[PDB]
Amino acid sequence: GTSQWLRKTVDSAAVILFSKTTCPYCKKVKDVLAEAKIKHATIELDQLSNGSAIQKCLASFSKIETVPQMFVRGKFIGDSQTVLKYYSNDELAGIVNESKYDYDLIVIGGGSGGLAAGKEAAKYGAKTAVLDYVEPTPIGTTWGLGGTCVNVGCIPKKLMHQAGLLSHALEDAEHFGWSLDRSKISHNWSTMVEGVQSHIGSLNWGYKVALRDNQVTYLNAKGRLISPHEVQITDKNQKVSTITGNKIILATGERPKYPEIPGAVEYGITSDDLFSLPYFPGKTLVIGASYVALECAGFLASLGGDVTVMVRSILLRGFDQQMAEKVGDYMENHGVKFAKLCVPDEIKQLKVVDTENNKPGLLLVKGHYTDGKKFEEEFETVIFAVGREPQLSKVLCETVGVKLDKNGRVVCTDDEQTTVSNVYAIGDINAGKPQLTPVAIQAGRYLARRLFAGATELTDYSNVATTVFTPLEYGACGLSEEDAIEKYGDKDIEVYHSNFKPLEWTVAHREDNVCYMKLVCRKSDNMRVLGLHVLGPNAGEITQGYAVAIKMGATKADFDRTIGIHPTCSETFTTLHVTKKSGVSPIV
Amino acid sequence: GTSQWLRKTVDSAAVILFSKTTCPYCKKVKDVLAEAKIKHATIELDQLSNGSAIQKCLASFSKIETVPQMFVRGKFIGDSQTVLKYYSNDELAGIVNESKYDYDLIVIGGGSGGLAAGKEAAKYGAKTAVLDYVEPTPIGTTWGLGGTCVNVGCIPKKLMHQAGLLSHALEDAEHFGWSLDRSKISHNWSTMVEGVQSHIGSLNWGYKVALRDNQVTYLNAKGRLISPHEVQITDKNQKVSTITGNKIILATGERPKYPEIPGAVEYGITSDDLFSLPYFPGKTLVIGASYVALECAGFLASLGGDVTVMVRSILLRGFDQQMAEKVGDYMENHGVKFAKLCVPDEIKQLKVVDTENNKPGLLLVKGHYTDGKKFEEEFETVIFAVGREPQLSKVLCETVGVKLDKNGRVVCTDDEQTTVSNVYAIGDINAGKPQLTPVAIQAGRYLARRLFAGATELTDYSNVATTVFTPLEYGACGLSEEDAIEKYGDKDIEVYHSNFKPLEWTVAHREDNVCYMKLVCRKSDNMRVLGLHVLGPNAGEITQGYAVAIKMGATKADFDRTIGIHPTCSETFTTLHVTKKSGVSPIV
Ligand SMILES: Cc1cc2nc3c(=O)[nH]c(=O)nc-3n(C[C@H](O)[C@H](O)[C@H](O)COP(=O)(O)OP(=O)(O)OC[C@H]3O[C@@H](n4cnc5c(N)ncnc54)[C@H](O)[C@@H]3O)c2cc1C
Ligand SMILES: Cc1cc2nc3c(=O)[nH]c(=O)nc-3n(C[C@H](O)[C@H](O)[C@H](O)COP(=O)(O)OP(=O)(O)OC[C@H]3O[C@@H](n4cnc5c(N)ncnc54)[C@H](O)[C@@H]3O)c2cc1C
Ligand SMILES: N[C@@H](CCC(=O)N[C@@H](CS)C(=O)NCC(=O)O)C(=O)O
Ligand SMILES: N[C@@H](CCC(=O)N[C@@H](CS)C(=O)NCC(=O)O)C(=O)O
Ligand SMILES: [Ca+2]
Ligand SMILES: [Ca+2]
Repeated sequence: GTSQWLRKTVDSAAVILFSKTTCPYCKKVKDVLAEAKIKHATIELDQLSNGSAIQKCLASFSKIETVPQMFVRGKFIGDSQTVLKYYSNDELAGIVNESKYDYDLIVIGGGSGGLAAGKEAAKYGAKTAVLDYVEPTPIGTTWGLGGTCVNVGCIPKKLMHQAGLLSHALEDAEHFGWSLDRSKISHNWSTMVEGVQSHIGSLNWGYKVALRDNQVTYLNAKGRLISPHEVQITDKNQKVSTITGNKIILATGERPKYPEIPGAVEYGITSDDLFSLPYFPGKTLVIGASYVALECAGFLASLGGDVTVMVRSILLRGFDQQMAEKVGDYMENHGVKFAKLCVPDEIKQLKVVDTENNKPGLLLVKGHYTDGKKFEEEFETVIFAVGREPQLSKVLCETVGVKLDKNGRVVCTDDEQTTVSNVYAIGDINAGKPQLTPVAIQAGRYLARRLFAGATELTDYSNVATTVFTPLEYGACGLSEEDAIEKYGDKDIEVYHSNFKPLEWTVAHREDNVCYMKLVCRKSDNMRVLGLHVLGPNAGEITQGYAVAIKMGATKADFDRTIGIHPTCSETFTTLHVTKKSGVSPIV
Repeated sequence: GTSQWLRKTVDSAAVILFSKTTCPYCKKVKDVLAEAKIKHATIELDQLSNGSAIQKCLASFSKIETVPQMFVRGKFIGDSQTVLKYYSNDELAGIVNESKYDYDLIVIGGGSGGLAAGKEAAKYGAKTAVLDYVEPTPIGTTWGLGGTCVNVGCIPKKLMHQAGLLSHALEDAEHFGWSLDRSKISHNWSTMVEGVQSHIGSLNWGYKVALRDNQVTYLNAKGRLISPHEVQITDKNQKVSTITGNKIILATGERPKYPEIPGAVEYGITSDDLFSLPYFPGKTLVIGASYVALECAGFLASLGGDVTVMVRSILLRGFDQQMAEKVGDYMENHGVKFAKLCVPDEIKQLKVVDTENNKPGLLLVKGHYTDGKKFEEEFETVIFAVGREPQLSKVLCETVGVKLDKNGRVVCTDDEQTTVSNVYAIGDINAGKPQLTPVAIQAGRYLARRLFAGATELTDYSNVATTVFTPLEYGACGLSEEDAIEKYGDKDIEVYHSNFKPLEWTVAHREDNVCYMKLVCRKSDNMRVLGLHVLGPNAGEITQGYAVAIKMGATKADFDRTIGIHPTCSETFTTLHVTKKSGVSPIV
């Protein structure tokens, strides 16, 4: 596979140097390029097992087998004397700049995946442009560079989650000896939002500075792929232009869905609006049962809010359903109200948002339960969390030939390639892939390395760990119990489980036998860990390390041999013994 | 090794049944034993690869090769018909009770290791006694069942640590929008102590109930091994008696050291006294630089205390010294004062503890710095944390023949056996072993299984993860950087590292570039992870999962391929790229 690898690498790399760590002529070229401020990829052949074979294969491209060999956009440009010739004649800058296209890479979308791909490509001398545009929500909310996670996703969600957790810290404080009057303590929504938004602002600015420092052209513009290599751009002044690029990365993400009911778009809000909302939501209805719905409902209740969640059928569809029930039970026990087996019919406005006192309006929500009984209740705020959708009709001309699935997501190969061979898709729009920030980032970085630095490594989308940041957090890595049983049969599945209690909860008088963990294992494969699940505080911190072990093919024996750290919650994974089949209670 | 294994198993097991899962005669015996309330170990031969060989070998003990075969204390007692014969004749209870000794196992020490070993042995029908006695501290402090971790160690330490962390949660709360008057908030030491001690009380009681429920004889008595099988006991009424046991487990732990200076024993306190201290310590001097010293100094400062730490030479000797410096730097930056290169000479009393108002006394501490300058300062409380020591002269007669090392710890084989073959040592007194609670527990449980259930599994003492619960926590698994370099040479070591910042610290306006992590790797062994180190909040929760991966022989590649969970602190381990040799700054 050496010949195939080199053919691909030479064809795709923007500026690449084939080198050896011990060669003085290679160092001379490296020093020249560094002085000339020419960024490039470097392949050290003496550090590869097939390095000798690569040298021989290079002759098919350069007619020489020696090092160094420099290539620019598919063409051999010279050995050490030749590169220094260009340098001494003021020709080098022009040569390493010659291109058929404006850019080696155009990234459409300045979110998690797009920024990661763009920055990484620039490192290897790919002339890169990143396009980002945020179409305003129906009520007019917009934000800066960084995409969903930075502005209206993971970052503000976790910060508001923390504000909520601090409510319970205030309660715990008394039991640990702290003297305070909780009856005189209140939360100010707008002060929290201002703090959150100040941090988001530093991230917006941070990414702009990063792109500048990486010599990436940032355009705050709407991009449209009109042919394989042509991107139509519309700027802030509505001026339309066309730029060209060799490789294109589609990383445009998704936006919240709205139910097709009267009043939904006019009066409801989504997560897009919530995180910069100038007024306190007040009495809130969340319509939906996604992790987004439950996370938002969760922190609103902890901030003292009157919160109701309207659930069509089940919670967290796709997630382990035992764990999902436990997540919901905790929320219900702590004041989140659930309108079960219930759907909305219409939203009517009873009061407009006060824009000078920053107070919410009032809405009438009409719906019905499956039993036929009517739902009719007043809420100050209605939040829709009924899923998210790609919007590639706004990004992609149909004549380009990029294939989309029934859901409107891009059908990709295992190296992120679309049906148009120079066009790639990463992040939430990549059909079938886990829709998470670190996945988008890994995909973008690994892709950029393959395109421009001769890397071979593909992104591994299997056993990607997750955490739902509900009031009691839920971390998971691998298969749900039901999926493992479906795949391998009940007779081949063993489940080890236990309740636990954080030491911190003892003095604080919190619940016994609520925090919970399980390992789903395959009996015939040396008790291989197929799935890990934990409900408890800091579940993300607990889960992460185990994801490495699971990647390596951890068995129950590996967990058993490892010694716990005491006192922690995570140590409970090291001493599990109660099986579900035994019928023994998991209580402690 | 089948013959050797069976010989050992038959010789050592108290009550054991050799069985097959498919055999109806085996089920009959199991049902008889369960009805008769006879606990026993069971070996299912059809579940072992060498099961057929074991059947043949059993004939050397029983003259039969069939299942079931029941053994009591080294003797074949019968097949299925024979066991049922004993049962129908009211003979079975007497037979399974026949013994040369009072107990199959006597555990001296009712702490982490001892309780774990005792409870586990009883499960397999070993007649077990657990002895525990707490010799009072010089000022008279004593406590209940459960040992060091439960009463004067991990448990109260972490709870007071949490009380300290809640101080900073109160600060963070304001930035997250919570309205409170911090100028009117104070901490009450005694209220905290009462809460902590209430939980310790439930653990004391919990362990007593557990021993009762496992049919373990608990004696609140001082034990002394006077011969291999004879233990002299002294009860609360000073009455002296002798009990006999087949196997003996020494699990007597350690107690705090005092420096040999005037006033030390009379006026100073240790961790033994601190966790139930009826008065607030007030202005405090901690003498020592162990994890105990720094943990205690740490939480006292967070509870608003005026705290000084006297350090002879370095912090956390034995731990990674870069990490140790970072731990100390954080503490110093947050108000813990350090008296560096300083030793104490004498403690003089200036005021006696007020026993009715629960207020501290006052002490004058005189010392000297290495530069010759005098140390003279008044403190309300002086705490010694200058190490811990075994006290086996109080437990062990010299004529028994149990070998101790220069430090007074028991020299053991890799299966915890002392130089007296029926006598074993576990926990802190086992020479050379990591002195941690889960280690003692694993050792005790695994030993009990080997002795009484035919297990082969040894305790793995390598790469045992740790966490120091200082104000900023420090988690580690594996080798320090300096130890890795010493072992393999600097040229074979690569260190990947990064600063990070908890998302929670952003809005709270806490430090950039203080939290830190590194992976110490071996270049020639596919970048094998030799050591993992993390400074940051919840470092124990972060570290634990990775300890499984390290046990399995994780490489840098395994970390790289694993996807992060966002937003967490732990995810930073999945994207490390900056090496120490490159000289690139780890700042973010
Ligand atoms: C409320 C919420 C909470 C979440 N929490 C987590 C979490 O805790 N952990 C986690 O891992 N994931 C979380 N996620 C998911 C995570 O946000 C996404 O997986 C990630 O942001 C996807 O990044 P992306 O690069 O694919 O697209 P995005 O981050 O959405 O970026 C795409 C960008 O491209 C822009 N764009 C669209 N069309 C064009 C165009 N025509 N021209 C130019 N620009 C365009 C978009 O406006 C956007 O700025 C959360 C999501 C939500 C909604
Ligand atoms: C302040 C402090 C904090 C710590 N924090 C942690 C931590 O966070 N995590 C961690 O893993 N480890 C921690 N440790 C260490 C941990 O406590 C010990 O490793 C563990 O308790 C050792 O248990 P053990 O069974 O060996 O002995 P112990 O728990 O000490 O139990 C021995 C018992 O035997 C009794 N005894 C002694 N002599 C006799 C006799 N002659 N007859 C009858 N009984 C006798 C003793 O009084 C004691 O009750 C901490 C230790 C200290 C001091
Ligand atoms: N004339 C060549 C010099 C090539 C050369 O002398 N390089 C040596 C390494 S120092 C080489 O490639 N030798 C053969 C090999 O390494 O296999 C140039 O200017 O680049
Ligand atoms: N007489 C024996 C019965 C032994 C017997 O029939 N057991 C069968 C299993 S059901 C057996 O050991 N067969 C030989 C084997 O399993 O290898 C007893 O009372 O224990
Ligand atoms: Ca274990
Ligand atoms: Ca990774």
